[PDB]
Amino acid sequence: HYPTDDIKIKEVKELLPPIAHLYELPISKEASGLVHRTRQEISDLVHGRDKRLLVIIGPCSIHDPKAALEYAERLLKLRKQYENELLIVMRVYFEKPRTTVGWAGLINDPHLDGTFDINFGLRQARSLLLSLNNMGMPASTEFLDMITPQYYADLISWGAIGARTTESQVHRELASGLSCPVGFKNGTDGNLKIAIDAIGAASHSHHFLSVTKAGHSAIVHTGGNPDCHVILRGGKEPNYDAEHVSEAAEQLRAAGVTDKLMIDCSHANSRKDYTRQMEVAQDIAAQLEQDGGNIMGVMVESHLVEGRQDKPEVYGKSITDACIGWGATEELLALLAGANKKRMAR
Amino acid sequence: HYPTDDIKIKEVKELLPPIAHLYELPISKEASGLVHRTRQEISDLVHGRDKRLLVIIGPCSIHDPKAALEYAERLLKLRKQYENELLIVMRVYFEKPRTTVGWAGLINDPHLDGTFDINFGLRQARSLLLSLNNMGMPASTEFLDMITPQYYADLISWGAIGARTTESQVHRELASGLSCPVGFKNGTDGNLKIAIDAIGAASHSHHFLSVTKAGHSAIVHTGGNPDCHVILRGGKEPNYDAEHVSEAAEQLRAAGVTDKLMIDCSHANSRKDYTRQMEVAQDIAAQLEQDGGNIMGVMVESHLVEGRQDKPEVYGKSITDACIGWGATEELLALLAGANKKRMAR
Amino acid sequence: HHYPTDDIKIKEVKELLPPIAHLYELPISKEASGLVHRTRQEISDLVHGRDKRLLVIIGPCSIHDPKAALEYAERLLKLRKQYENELLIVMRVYFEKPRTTVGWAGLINDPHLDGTFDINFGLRQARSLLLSLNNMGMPASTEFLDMITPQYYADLISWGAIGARTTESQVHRELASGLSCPVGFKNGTDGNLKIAIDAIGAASHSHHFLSVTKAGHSAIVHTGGNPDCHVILRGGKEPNYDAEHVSEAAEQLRAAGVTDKLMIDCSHANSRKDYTRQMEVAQDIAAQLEQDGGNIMGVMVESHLVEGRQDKPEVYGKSITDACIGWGATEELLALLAGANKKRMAR
Amino acid sequence: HYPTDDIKIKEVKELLPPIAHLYELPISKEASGLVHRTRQEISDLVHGRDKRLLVIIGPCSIHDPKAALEYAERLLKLRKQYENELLIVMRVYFEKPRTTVGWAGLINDPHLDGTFDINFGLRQARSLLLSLNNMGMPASTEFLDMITPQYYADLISWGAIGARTTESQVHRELASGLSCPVGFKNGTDGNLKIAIDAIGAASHSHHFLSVTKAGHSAIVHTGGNPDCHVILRGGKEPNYDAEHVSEAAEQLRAAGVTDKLMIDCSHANSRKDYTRQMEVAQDIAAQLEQDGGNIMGVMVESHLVEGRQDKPEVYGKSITDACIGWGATEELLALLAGANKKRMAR
Ligand SMILES: N[C@@H](Cc1ccccc1)C(=O)O
Ligand SMILES: N[C@@H](Cc1ccccc1)C(=O)O
Ligand SMILES: N[C@@H](Cc1ccccc1)C(=O)O
Ligand SMILES: N[C@@H](Cc1ccccc1)C(=O)O
Ligand SMILES: [Cl-]
Ligand SMILES: [Cl-]
Ligand SMILES: [Cl-]
Ligand SMILES: [Mn+2]
Ligand SMILES: [Mn+2]
Ligand SMILES: [Mn+2]
Ligand SMILES: [Mn+2]
Repeated sequence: HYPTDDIKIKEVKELLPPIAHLYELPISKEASGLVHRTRQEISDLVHGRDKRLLVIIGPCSIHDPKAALEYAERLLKLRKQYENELLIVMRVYFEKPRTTVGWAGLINDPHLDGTFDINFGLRQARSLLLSLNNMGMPASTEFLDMITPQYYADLISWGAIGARTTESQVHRELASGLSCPVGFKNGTDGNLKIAIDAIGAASHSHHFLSVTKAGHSAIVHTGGNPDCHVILRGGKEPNYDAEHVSEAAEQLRAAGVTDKLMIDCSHANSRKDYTRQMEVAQDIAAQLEQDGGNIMGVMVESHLVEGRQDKPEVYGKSITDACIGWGATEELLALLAGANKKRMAR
Repeated sequence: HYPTDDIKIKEVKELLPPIAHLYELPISKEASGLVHRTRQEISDLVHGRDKRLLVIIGPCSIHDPKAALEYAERLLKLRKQYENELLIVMRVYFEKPRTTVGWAGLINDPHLDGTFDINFGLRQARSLLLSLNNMGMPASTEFLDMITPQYYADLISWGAIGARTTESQVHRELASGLSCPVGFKNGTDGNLKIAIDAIGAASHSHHFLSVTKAGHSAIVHTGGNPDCHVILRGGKEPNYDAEHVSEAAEQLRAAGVTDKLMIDCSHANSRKDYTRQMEVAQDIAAQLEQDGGNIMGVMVESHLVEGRQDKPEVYGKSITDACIGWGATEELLALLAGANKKRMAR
Repeated sequence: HHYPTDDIKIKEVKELLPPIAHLYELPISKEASGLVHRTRQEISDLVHGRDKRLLVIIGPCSIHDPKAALEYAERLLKLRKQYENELLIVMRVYFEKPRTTVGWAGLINDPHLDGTFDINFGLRQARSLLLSLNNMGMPASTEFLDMITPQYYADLISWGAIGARTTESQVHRELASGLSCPVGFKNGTDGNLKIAIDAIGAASHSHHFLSVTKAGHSAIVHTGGNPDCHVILRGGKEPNYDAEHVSEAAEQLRAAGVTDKLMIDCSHANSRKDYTRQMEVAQDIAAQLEQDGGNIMGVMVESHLVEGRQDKPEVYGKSITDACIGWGATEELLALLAGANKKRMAR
Repeated sequence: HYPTDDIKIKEVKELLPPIAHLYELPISKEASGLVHRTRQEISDLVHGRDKRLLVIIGPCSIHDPKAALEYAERLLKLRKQYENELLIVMRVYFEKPRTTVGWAGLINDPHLDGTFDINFGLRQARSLLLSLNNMGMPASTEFLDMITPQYYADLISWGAIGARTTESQVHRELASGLSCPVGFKNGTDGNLKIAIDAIGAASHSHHFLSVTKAGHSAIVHTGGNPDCHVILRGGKEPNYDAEHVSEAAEQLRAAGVTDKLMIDCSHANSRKDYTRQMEVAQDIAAQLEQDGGNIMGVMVESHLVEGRQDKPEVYGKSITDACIGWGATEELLALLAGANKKRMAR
């Protein structure tokens, strides 16, 4: 009898089911209110019912809950100060996808040492998200697979599907059943069609495989997600300017989906240079002042301390993509608030 | 207390676990032998140790197990006839990914009527795959998600990751733990870099989330898959010709991965016209006759009857992509066997 | 230096297929469902004195061969019909007999009779037999020895037992309080009736106990109570089947405020462990029914195709646990009881 | 279709699996050492290698973890003081079995209000047991079913099977795979044969049904438990005296099993008068001074405050069987330590 099963598998270990984490860390009344309200506020921006600017802002990746919470406390002050112009939500992404081998993020490898203590990672991720919502700071994340959402999607006010997965049938099927609004990034080399197609597909009912809250293999039947939109993040060339926004809007209208979109100030739009995020933001600010009718949001990579480092040595500094520091964040947010204040006069 | 969980979910239904199907349909001694041997024979092609041509050939999708088994019976005679020149493996794909709403395939919706009887669909797919191996025909399939392989990957001799998922981090993590060799298709518009990158990534150990054979949420730690290769399937223009093969081989060598590749005669290489598959095969044959050192395999969409139909009215005729019929299949295989006989004799 | 403290004396823990895997392959039919539902109600009617037919739980000590069980049931079915106005005949379908010294663990635990313990196959085979019996028109009965097996096949059971060794057990009484079927509690090994009277009372109330869901996951079960429990007299140090003993049991049952209708086992300790004495017990019960017998609602008999017992399964239709009466004796015993109860019912 | 399934069931609710509790409350290195060594120490008493007296002492039932921990802190001082004569282990029983309807114990109904919050119950039981072991106090309990051991038996140094279940085949099968030594109580009316038979059965390998640590329906194959003994707890008349011990010992030797036994001072030996436990203990002390070679242990129902109460009003006072209070406990342990010192000196 020749072996055919699990030939290239080192180990398959049981995980605690979602319901174990939900039992220890139930969503509170106040967190559930914030999540509910923020999802609705964001849908209003997606569909042009309100003209505040969504701002998804925070670290490239979370590697230290302490720093994240300090960041959120500073950010909360500005979320409140600018609440008539901006809808500020913290970027709480646990991993950056990789081609070359490297750190698998705070959920998969919380101890930053290759031990892959995923039960601890998921618990810590849920704990941080609950703490954020409890302090008044809504959270956003990218969903990389079809199982992690069951552990903490209830605490997420906006979700992303990344460039590497926007075209994936199963990730679009996932998006169609996510409780939050969902942004789809354009493709790595700039392809907008995959994102426009994703919004259309995610609006419909689908089935996909995942687990129950009790941790058992399941088929999920979704209702469709009416609150999806594109995220422009460059690729071919940066696509943040008025010309590119106009062309994307045209193509969105041709497909019969929302022509309100988000612009990422970082990644391929900054050309991996954190010092250009302000320049992109300045360009968007000028669009918002002149007209900017198709913009509903921006994304910004921001941390306590600017730049990046290979090892987690400096407190509050990214170990993935380089981020603007806190002082520059204050400036960038003041810029956008002032420009959108003007746009809202119309 | 505001609701925040499963807001856009119609139903979450626990499935029978893999162990239930494996009890009803254990892999036989004969089927285990065939799978084990075929996986090794393919590894030998991927790594240039044998110069037979792998031929992945069969329906675009399986919608009728009766027709599939009939097809396999005919194909088996040619698998045997050409065993010194070609390694013939049946294409056994249960679904074609969609953008616009349509049939979800024989696993998800086996009754072709929107009932989504997935417990029946998984049973039936396993049964067909066991029957195929038991008759002496190895099987191949595309893995669209991270859970289905637990139900039947033990019966699969060669696996594919399609154009829409080659770039996906989690689908590369999956491939790194698949027991079979894996082909990665180039991107929808022709992007080969994603597939080259994929082979590299898939050769390493990774972690991803799935279920145990008992159906429980799990973390999977893989060993890496040394037997991955790219599949040329066209883009904006076809990419089957010697010039494209030569450049792909140089890029594969530049990345330090295998420079032996597979060419799809169908999909974008046929410009979506089943009558052009033979012309692609004729070009491949000329390449093999002249040199063709970088070719290890071909893919062909073939069925009992040529063409396609919207409803399953005609027996043995595709309801997804149009396929060549049985007579043409005999001719195309004869063509490839003859050309490769000459390549092998050098 | 973590010292080991978990599973120190465990050779292996293996996953079982969940109940729902067996239910998927072998769903209860519409016919079987009807028979189970009506037979349970018919038995309730006997327990509560609303009908004077005699329940007869009859068949092998233990099932070790499905073929012989189905042949047995075909023969018995003819008599179930013939005597339907006097007797309510249900086949005894017990897969195991409990042991103190090591021996065969029964057809569910060790279906292949060779210590391989292929329990997935054993449970499937048990469910298949029970479904086949109900489909042919023969209702089935069984003894429940643990709190998990009922999820696999209790839906096919018309009458359940809790044995002498478990009647006093808190958890087995909790189980009984949630079983869909009527339940008989055997008196204790040495004759103790009090534990069975107490069990009927306890089992009538709502309880909670641990088990598994149909999907096979650890679970707490909250029951509604079982109003259809009764005692089973099966002897002790002395047999307890005679009129004096039945009259005493009924006084104690009424004193406790629970049903004073009971079942009498013709086998085991009432037969003094001798299969050739079952008829004597049945003849004493016949005489009670003719004279009065108002407190008897049923009897239990160990019966097979072929009389006696054997130490290896060589003779087709012959017990490998307790010796049983053969088929010809089974015809005689049932004829005897039907005649006697016809007279009781006419009064 | 007539209904036949779960006719008389109000609800079936899935529990958190053992792995969830094990994650929150892993056994510590120190606790694992205490458990491991205490089990071996008790095995030594069972097999007559050591002549210390095992003392299983504590509340009839635990209804308040705070009182239990306070009790343990006081008892630990005496465990240490008398460690050369007595092996003191705390009685940590969560439930007393009932015939008439009443409180189902701290695991099944921790809130003492009929809410049956068993997930909270199991967590709290495990938490108390871990705390006890961590402070240096080993714990003992009675196992009433075949599932609860999966949640906390790793923390138990000695286990009991009670009078109502000693004869049960499945409870004997359970005992045959318990990691701790096990005492079997004589039957309600005094029957010793069921406990002698239980020791023999439990020494052998058995199979029984339960759940895996992940909570899945399982078959358990045991190795046999060589460390079982009887517990004399009275019958129609008490059975603690020299004459009864002598007779039980003769029957044990006749059966070929250990003739070292435990005597319960409470229950049907005190005839449910807590003030008689000291009288039983005095008789046992006299046996130990004179010969007492078959006695390996005693059991005593003891709490902070003597007596019992129907509602949990007074702190540290039983709501199940009446117990001796702390002062009487000090006296009883001093008495037994002195008497066994003389026994061991022979
Ligand atoms: N629980 C997710 C939806 C989901 C269900 C099941 C699997 C995966 C995702 C949400 O509320 O957004
Ligand atoms: N069982 C798969 C590998 C796998 C394990 C677990 C989850 C998914 C896939 C194979 O043998 O190829
Ligand atoms: N399913 C059983 C009741 C039961 C439920 C859960 C566990 C055990 C028993 C019946 O119908 O009789
Ligand atoms: N885990 C138990 C043994 C056991 C295993 C499985 C089920 C029940 C009990 C122990 O270590 O004592
Ligand atoms: Cl669920
Ligand atoms: Cl009880
Ligand atoms: Cl259930
Ligand atoms: Mn980034
Ligand atoms: Mn196709
Ligand atoms: Mn018997
Ligand atoms: Mn007590």
